[PDB]
Amino acid sequence: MREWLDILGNGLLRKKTLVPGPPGSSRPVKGQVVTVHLQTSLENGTRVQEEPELVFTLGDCDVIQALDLSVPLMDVGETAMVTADSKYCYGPQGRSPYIPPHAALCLEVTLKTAVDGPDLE
Repeated sequence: MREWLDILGNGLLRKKTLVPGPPGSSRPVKGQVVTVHLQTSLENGTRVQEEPELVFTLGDCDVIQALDLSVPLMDVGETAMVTADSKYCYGPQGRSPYIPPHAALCLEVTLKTAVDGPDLE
């Protein structure tokens, strides 16, 4: 009822947060090794490239514009459908021939673990 939960302004990054993140396990501040399950599906079809383990630094030149902007406001244990614009996401400069030029494709961001630097030698 009445559109999706939007971070940018008019549309573009439309992250509808379905499961929030339960009390105790809550959103991380900017400087943590944060881990997501990101499965990519098409605008008019189904799963294009299903990649379940993406570990990365919070607020860093690594992930797409659709992830990095909504990444400081992600409560620990979410399941949230990100309908991202083609210039913000992988589309023309992206991951071809699987992910196409143009078309705003959906990608579900499910937060697994927010860990502050995991040291293992």
